[PDB]
Amino acid sequence: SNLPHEPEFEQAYKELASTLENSTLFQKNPEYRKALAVVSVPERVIQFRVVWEDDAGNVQVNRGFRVQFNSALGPYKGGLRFHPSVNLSILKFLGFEQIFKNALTGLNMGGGKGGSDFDPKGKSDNEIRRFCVSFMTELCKHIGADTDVPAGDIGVTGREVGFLFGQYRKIRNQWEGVLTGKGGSWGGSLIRPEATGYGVVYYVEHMIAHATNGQESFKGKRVAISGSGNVAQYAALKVIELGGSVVSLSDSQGSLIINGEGSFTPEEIELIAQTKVERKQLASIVGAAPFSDANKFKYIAGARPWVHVGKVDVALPSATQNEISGEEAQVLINAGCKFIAEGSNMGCTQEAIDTFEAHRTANAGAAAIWYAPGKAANAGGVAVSGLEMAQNSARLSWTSEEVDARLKDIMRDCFKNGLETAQEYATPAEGVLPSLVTGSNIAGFTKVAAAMKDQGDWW
Amino acid sequence: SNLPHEPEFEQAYKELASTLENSTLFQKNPEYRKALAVVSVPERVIQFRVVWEDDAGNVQVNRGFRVQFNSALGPYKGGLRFHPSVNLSILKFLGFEQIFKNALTGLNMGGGKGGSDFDPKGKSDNEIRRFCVSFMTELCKHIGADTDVPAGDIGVTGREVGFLFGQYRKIRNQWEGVLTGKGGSWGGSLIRPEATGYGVVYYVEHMIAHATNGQESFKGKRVAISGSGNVAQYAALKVIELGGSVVSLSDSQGSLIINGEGSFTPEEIELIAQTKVERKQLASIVGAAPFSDANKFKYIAGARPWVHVGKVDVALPSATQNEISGEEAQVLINAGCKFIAEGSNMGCTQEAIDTFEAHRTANAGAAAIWYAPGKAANAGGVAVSGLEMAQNSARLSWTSEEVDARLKDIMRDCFKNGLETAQEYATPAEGVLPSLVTGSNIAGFTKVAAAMKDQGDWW
Amino acid sequence: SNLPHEPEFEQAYKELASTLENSTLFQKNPEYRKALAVVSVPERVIQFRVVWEDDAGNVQVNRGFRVQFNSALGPYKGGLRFHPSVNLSILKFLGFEQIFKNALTGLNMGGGKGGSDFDPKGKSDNEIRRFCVSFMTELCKHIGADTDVPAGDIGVTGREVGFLFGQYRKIRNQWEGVLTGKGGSWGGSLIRPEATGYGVVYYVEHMIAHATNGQESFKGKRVAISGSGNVAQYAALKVIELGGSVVSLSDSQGSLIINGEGSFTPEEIELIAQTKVERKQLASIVGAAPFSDANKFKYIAGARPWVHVGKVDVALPSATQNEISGEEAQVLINAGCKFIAEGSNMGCTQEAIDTFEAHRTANAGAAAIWYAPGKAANAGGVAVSGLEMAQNSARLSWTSEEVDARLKDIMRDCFKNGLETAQEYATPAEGVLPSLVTGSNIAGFTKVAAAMKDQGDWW
Ligand SMILES: NC(=O)C1=CN([C@@H]2O[C@H](COP(=O)(O)OP(=O)(O)OC[C@H]3O[C@@H](n4cnc5c(N)ncnc54)[C@H](OP(=O)(O)O)[C@@H]3O)[C@@H](O)[C@H]2O)C=CC1
Ligand SMILES: NC(=O)C1=CN([C@@H]2O[C@H](COP(=O)(O)OP(=O)(O)OC[C@H]3O[C@@H](n4cnc5c(N)ncnc54)[C@H](OP(=O)(O)O)[C@@H]3O)[C@@H](O)[C@H]2O)C=CC1
Ligand SMILES: NC(=O)C1=CN([C@@H]2O[C@H](COP(=O)(O)OP(=O)(O)OC[C@H]3O[C@@H](n4cnc5c(N)ncnc54)[C@H](OP(=O)(O)O)[C@@H]3O)[C@@H](O)[C@H]2O)C=CC1
Ligand SMILES: O=C(O)c1cccc(C(=O)O)c1
Ligand SMILES: O=C(O)c1cccc(C(=O)O)c1
Ligand SMILES: O=C(O)c1cccc(C(=O)O)c1
Repeated sequence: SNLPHEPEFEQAYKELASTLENSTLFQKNPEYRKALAVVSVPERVIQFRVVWEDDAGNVQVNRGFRVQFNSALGPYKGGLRFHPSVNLSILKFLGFEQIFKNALTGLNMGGGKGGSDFDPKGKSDNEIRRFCVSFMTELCKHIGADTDVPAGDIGVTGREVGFLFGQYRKIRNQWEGVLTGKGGSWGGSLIRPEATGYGVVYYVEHMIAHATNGQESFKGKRVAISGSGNVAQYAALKVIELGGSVVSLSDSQGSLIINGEGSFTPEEIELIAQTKVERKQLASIVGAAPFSDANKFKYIAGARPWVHVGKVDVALPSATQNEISGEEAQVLINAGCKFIAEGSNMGCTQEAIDTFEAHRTANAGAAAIWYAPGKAANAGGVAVSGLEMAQNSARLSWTSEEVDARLKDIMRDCFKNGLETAQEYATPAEGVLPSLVTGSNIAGFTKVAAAMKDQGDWW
Repeated sequence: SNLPHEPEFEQAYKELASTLENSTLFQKNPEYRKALAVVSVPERVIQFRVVWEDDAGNVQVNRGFRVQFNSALGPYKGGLRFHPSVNLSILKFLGFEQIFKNALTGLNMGGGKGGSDFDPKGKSDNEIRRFCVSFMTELCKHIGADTDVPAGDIGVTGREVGFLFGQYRKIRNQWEGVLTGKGGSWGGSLIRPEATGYGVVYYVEHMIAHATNGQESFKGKRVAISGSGNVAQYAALKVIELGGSVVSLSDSQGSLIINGEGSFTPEEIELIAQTKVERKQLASIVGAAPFSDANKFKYIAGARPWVHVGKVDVALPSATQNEISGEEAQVLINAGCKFIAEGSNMGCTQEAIDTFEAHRTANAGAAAIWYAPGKAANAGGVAVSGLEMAQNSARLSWTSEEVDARLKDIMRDCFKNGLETAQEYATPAEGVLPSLVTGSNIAGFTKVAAAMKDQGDWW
Repeated sequence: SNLPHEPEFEQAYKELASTLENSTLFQKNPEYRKALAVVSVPERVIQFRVVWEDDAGNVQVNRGFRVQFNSALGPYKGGLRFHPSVNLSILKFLGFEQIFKNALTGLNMGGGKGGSDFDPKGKSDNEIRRFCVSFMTELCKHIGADTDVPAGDIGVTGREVGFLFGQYRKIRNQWEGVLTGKGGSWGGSLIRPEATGYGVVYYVEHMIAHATNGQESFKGKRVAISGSGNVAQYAALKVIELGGSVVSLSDSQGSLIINGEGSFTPEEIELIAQTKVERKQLASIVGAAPFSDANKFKYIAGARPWVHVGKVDVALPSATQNEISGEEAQVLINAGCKFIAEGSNMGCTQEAIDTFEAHRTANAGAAAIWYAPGKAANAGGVAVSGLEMAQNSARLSWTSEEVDARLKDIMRDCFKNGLETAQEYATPAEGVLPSLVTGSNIAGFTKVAAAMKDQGDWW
């Protein structure tokens, strides 16, 4: 009767719900409508005040959150976002998505998300430390290795994970896998930094192989990426390793595009990584080598990369939600883009999704642009967090090769599940690619819904 | 301003600190001096009264301790010592060492140590049971499988571990890996009894192979060992298995030396083991066969074995701290000893260490006596305890061969790390052996210090 | 066998033990020797590292302690001392005393003591806040309204209690009487600030009334006080209210003596109170009015007040332990002092006590100087803390008059108990005053010892 407006959450919900309705799911099992009503209300939300001291001795106040959305498949799992936009609506969209993403990994992880409106930009490392100490002082009451296992989303790196982990141990007096994205000597997993970007690229490899009947791969393709943080960096590295070209990165202030044919180099990605560790903008490094080379790089203030990259074969938005508009989607199609996968959560606007999906239904086979939703394509991060949990519970670390192999198998299974599910419940016209968004949504949702029923959450 | 004098702890600290100062560590990273000040104050110490009833019905009072020194790398881990010398100073030296030893294993274990001034000698098994029951009644508030995992050091065998484990389960109502050194049917690990002695010998094998360019091994070498408990027994067995000769054992009342050329036999080690299970002295068994054979054995009351064994190639003090004096170190050098490794914690006096290290810097290659500190060489015990924890968390036991293989890999990695670290930070003159004490200390310390920084313990 | 030297604790123990031996206690009940051995080993001690951030952003490290000595009569109870001298020995002397003091109040409070070597002098309020936050972050694991209830001893005021209480609530998520000395709006008791000083004076009133057969009182008497903190301030105020003269106060840097006949005024005590709130020395206020008036005040740097006050009738050391030497005791006797009561814990050296007691046995009636130990005379503070606990458990505050009346009854009962106990177990020669130190010690000890036996601590 009197619920507040939560636009981001409503967007995520509406897209999921629409894909479920536009299938035979509720014809065969109309009772699953009850599951949808129940699943869409989070099990628990904690909000709390975070008072912390700045370097001048002043009192500062921020808001802390943890949404514990669903635990049918496992303990709550998902990142912490420290960004000035953060509110309950955003964290609910993220936590809702997380439920179904986690289901697609095949691991036992429920969905959650948290964070704060604290803005790490402009803060000293000391200020970030004090903030994390205050934040976890409250959060540690509500989380635990078999309860809720956070990690780092936007604004939360290994640095923040460390300060958070330290304070948890201090209060709780237990050394356990309560956070993932931990450091190598204190319970971290090899491949976790790489996991999301690598996984997105692994997933798109299956998309390319399927759409082109094994004729094409990333070798020789031009890939536009947005963001320049954890997901963007490692997606870029994997593309390069597979012989593809990375033709854009961006941040909140502008885009850094490759001028003509060519690619970001691993060395350049490393320099950008070090800049971002220091919480600096791409704009701050384009006045010196190598990024001042105007024949290789064009910095465009205030722009997203999509309309400025020219011809592209693959688009991997890897920054933030709603970062590909309807217009930009049409431009990418016109630029020859045949593959778009979300590194970022809810990276595409609804207008963009509708554009990509309309295009898929109008164009046979490899002529279609194929859209993969984040809950499928970006699941590598949380999957590898699941493996970090597994390693922590075994008290033994695995090799890079072991973790990467499992990650590859998970991304393959996720792709196949979404493809086959779409084929069965939302069968496309002959020659048309099945909807990976529809298939992924149905596959994630039904697994969760049935587990919920088994456990008496609904009946 | 008004801190008490803790001689053993101060000794351990001073030796660590000196080795760090005599390197390039603080030239490259002077901030690590802050880490040293923080790490050297234990996170937590619990002391408690232990009232227990003797077989006559009398009230008896002893003191109980658990030092929880550092948890950056994992839950607190280290043994319990029941010996009349026990006090906070001793347990702090042991727990401080434990931090860096544990770091060298590559497993996620923090450093701790505890115990009591209770003297098991002269007690009935019933008295030991009542004492352990009382002791754990308090200790169980402070320990746990993800918090602090004790085990048996001097005076604490599988018998005491059993009584302790029983009482923990009774109160806490959890069956978990809270202690290691457990029995085979109730969560123990194969190879744990053997682990420390085997590991010391494994480590020395790498020392011999490196110093002699693969030309020598334990085959044909004469090895003087002190103590006759868990570490000494299994070190002796491994030496014998590798074709070496064990020419001494000792206890608190005297030494039992091999008279001439020859060795303790596995059968004789077993008889000594059974004597020690009964808490009897070596002096009590030399009046009968086989130990009354004066052509094989000489019992020397009140003596350590070092000056009485004649020519020796390897010395493995395996009893207690400060059991090789400056004089005894010179005698071992004069007797041709080229390898000395601590089975016992802080087995060498500082005078001994200085003598061994001066000798190493004065003599090229295989001419030097090479000293390996306990934190490197005796780490096999705690390593295998880590694997017992891993097995308990998996709910499945491993084979003897699996545990032993991992132990071998751990001792190899520990040796290599200490060797290469010494080579990099405290580079010896050409032809001179790198300092394993310096390398081990730097390698353990930096790993802990950096994890502490990551977790906000210092900044 | 290998226990560390704890001089202050040994002093407290030896004096108690001597008074018990010099009585008929162990003739009638020799089994109580067993009780003494058990009671003298603390039930539990927690020590912990306290890392805190100074105003420059530097890491600082101090040591934290809580001695939980005895809980036969109630939850552990006693103050926190923040002073650079603090170590385990000091806190054990204090906690040991606390057991028997608490027993004499008639309330259900066990004995404990804690604190830190942190020195509040030279720190900002912000630094003190950060220190208290860090300190309680660990201490809150070990204390609670029905477990252990600390409060403020030397260096710990209502300010520090507030910061400590805040952090406890933050972590533990319980609002309860875990600390006493709390503020008026957040669970404090009327009369708690006044309690110790008032109580000392109340107790001495009974001493005067008894020794002089009701002929004298505080009216017209000259009272030398040491210290200028909580105990000294309110002892001074009560003396003034009863028509006595306060002729000295002191701090760690010197004494401020009344020059001739006259008294500190309540207004002057208030100014000194405000100076001490700011953590400043008496030396800093003698350069201005009213304390620059050399006809009223003499400031003597580096001196205790005892030899500089001339003729005095009552001495109330109210600063710290061992602050009246053997010499100073003889001087006070020579100055006509007939009443000495410890505001401070273990205020008198053993030499002083022996001097006062020898004098009592050599001089009949009112000719003797009468010594009252702190465990009797300074018990008003902890008694009123007991009433603060009672008020917190009732969820209702009492009036100033209610609390003060109970305090008066408690001090009367304590005096009577010590007097009558001395009369029964250590009967003085006819005309000689009974030993209040002996009587107080026996009365406190037997109550605790018998409760311990009832509860199975010894048998
Ligand atoms: N890390 C992981 O494992 C997972 C991440 N994701 C999602 O990937 C995306 C990126 O996360 P991640 O790389 O880890 O985060 P990072 O903080 O490391 O990087 C985020 C990047 O996106 C930019 N960005 C963030 N918010 C905005 C915004 N409101 N407007 C414009 N630009 C913005 C940032 O620019 P700037 O520096 O200027 O602010 C930065 O370049 C997110 O949507 C995240 O939820 C999905 C699955 C796993
Ligand atoms: N057990 C393990 O896994 C580990 C042990 N260590 C260290 O190895 C050493 C031996 O431990 P462990 O074998 O397990 O213990 P045990 O109790 O099984 O045996 C100890 C041996 O050393 C003698 N000993 C102990 N204390 C003294 C003392 N003050 N003076 C003279 N002799 C003494 C004992 O003689 P007696 O019987 O007469 O008292 C006994 O022979 C210790 O320093 C221990 O800390 C190091 C790493 C792992
Ligand atoms: N507060 C209470 O309710 C109780 C207190 N006590 C005892 O009363 C005595 C005073 O405590 P309290 O008034 O509360 O504490 P405060 O900190 O308020 O005042 C302590 C006074 O004693 C001085 N002082 C403290 N330590 C030393 C030292 N080593 N050497 C010289 N002077 C020193 C201080 O001088 P400066 O400022 O220069 O350091 C100050 O004037 C202590 O012995 C305490 O244990 C006994 C029963 C109850
Ligand atoms: O649980 C995680 O490791 C994690 C961290 C950051 C983002 C995500 C996500 O799936 O969006 C998960
Ligand atoms: O943790 C252990 O298993 C243990 C037991 C005895 C000694 C030691 C040690 O490293 O000294 C560890
Ligand atoms: O428990 C208390 O309130 C307290 C505070 C300060 C000192 C004392 C004491 O008895 O010495 C008690």
